[PDB]
Amino acid sequence: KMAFTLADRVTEEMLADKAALVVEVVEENYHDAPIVGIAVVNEHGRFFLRPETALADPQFVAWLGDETKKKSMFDSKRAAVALKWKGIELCGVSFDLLLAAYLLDPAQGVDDVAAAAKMKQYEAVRPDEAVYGKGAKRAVPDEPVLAEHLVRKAAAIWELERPFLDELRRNEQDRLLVELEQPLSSILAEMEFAGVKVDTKRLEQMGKELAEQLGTVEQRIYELAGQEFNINSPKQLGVILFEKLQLPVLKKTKTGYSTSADVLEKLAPYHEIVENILHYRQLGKLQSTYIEGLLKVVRPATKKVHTIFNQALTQTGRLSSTEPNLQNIPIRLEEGRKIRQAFVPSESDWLIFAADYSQIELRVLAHIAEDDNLMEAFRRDLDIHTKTAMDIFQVSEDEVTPNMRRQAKAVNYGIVYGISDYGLAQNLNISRKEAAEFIERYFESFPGVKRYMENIVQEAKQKGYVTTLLHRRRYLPDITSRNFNVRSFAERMAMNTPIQGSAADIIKKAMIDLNARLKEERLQAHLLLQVHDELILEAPKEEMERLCRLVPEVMEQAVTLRVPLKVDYHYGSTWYDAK
DNA sequence: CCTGACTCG
DNA sequence: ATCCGAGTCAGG
Ligand SMILES: Nc1nc2c(ncn2[C@H]2CC[C@@H](COP(=O)(O)OP(=O)(O)OP(=O)(O)O)O2)c(=O)[nH]1
Ligand SMILES: [Mg+2]
Repeated sequence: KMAFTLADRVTEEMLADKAALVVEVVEENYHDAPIVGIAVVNEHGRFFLRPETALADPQFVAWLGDETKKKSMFDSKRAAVALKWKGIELCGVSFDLLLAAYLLDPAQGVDDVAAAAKMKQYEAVRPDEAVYGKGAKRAVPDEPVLAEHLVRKAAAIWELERPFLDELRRNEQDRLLVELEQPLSSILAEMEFAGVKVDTKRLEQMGKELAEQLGTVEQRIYELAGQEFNINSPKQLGVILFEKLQLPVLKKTKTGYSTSADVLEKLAPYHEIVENILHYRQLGKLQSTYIEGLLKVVRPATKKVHTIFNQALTQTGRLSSTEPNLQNIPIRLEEGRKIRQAFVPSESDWLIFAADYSQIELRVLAHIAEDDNLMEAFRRDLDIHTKTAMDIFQVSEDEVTPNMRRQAKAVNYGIVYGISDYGLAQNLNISRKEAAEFIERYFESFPGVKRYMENIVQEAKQKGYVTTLLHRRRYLPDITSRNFNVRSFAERMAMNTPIQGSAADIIKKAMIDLNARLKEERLQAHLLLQVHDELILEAPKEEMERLCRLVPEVMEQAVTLRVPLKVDYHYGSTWYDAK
């Protein structure tokens, strides 16, 4: 049905200046993964190329790297990074169908071309899973079957571009695609390929010392319990706590007794064993995930880890980070924080530089809600996380520890994003009446925030979606639901999404601005990671002074709000020391 | 394979 | 019933 040339060699007509390009990587983690086939669709026709042929062809490599030869693709970051591992530069990506679909509707969870095509009732292409299979059965099919699939995906991209661009334009999201998400994709590609260097000697020694400590804590828990059991089994643990030891049952889930951290903390007045168990479960996660799990994914020759930043996953416009997740490295407890000493610069005499937006969603909220009490607190450079702390612990602005401030930060965001008196009461282990009284006084200090949250909920019910500063959108069909729980969740998404998503928009723009700046000043410094409202770079020790001005500046100037954006920063010999 | 742990923003 | 957004892991 669909005619294409199964080419044995690259020809001139394949190198047109506009094309849909497919560079197929079957493995989910595309780092150093095989490219199994290439397809090109342009004005002159449809072509399948063998990677061995095409990627060793100097005209084709030239064309890939030519920014004036425009390519339309699906998930160009995947292709760009796979090509980098093949030592080939990909330039000229002008349209990314994945990112287009994601902006039109993040809820569709589009993750292959077929799923994007479905959005415009385009059905002349198969889902990847149907072609490659799943799990132990996953495999590249016979060449003619593979070639047709890749060509059909290219043909789909070729035909779907205008219809997607048109709809994006109708939604005012065209610039969000072309000026924000697509340039960010190339930047993330650079960051993933660069990777972050790991001190495996240090990590392995931490691991050995952690194993000894675990055994010690383990034995202590068995002594306290009067029995050996699997502490890492909530089921077995529940039997020990609520049957053998007869501690009060505070919560159940569908599977049985809850042994959540919140529940165990509340049981501390009944038996000291619950504090030891909380400690054990923390240490065990450090070992399984941040020592063993991390060492498993280190590339042994370079000692680097290469995360994948999923740019088309979260419902709010944030990135996520996978395999490994480098956006959830411990920091809150010193015991875990020490893992960060194993993340080091990739060159000698280089340093890690970390910058963090201050009270970021509180600033964005002030701007969007136009709450005058709040817009003012930032014009007076107040720290609302700390003030809240002083209040909930009756402790004053000098005595507030980082930990207390951390807790207050969850209270602040909790309240603005719709926590109930019950939730705040369970969170601070205080009485519900007191919690309710606190929420009351909070919205008295910031009446505009309260008005904004009431108004954005009604607007969501009327329109069926909410939007961010740069026109990112989330649909919320459930919000007019007759069901209280379903409706309630949707209402709180209406309160939170515009704010968290606007904050995502901002740091994304900041990353693009920051890179352009690094280049024009010919600095060696480059981004390693983004952590939602943090940017982490590495650079020669001599560029620290310049970065101390460049980075906070670019991040603060990414957008202009009705309040000051404020960025905190540090650098040091390891990520840990960048404090 | 999911659930409930722990981790982060 | 009860702030929001994420990922990985051991146990089952
Ligand atoms: N709904 C919600 N969002 C949170 C919570 N913690 C963090 N976030 C979101 C909101 C802020 C954003 C950044 O995290 P941070 O810890 O840096 O919070 P921050 O407000 O910027 O504080 P800081 O001034 O210390 O940098 O991520 C939380 O407990 N609930
Ligand atoms: Mg911050």
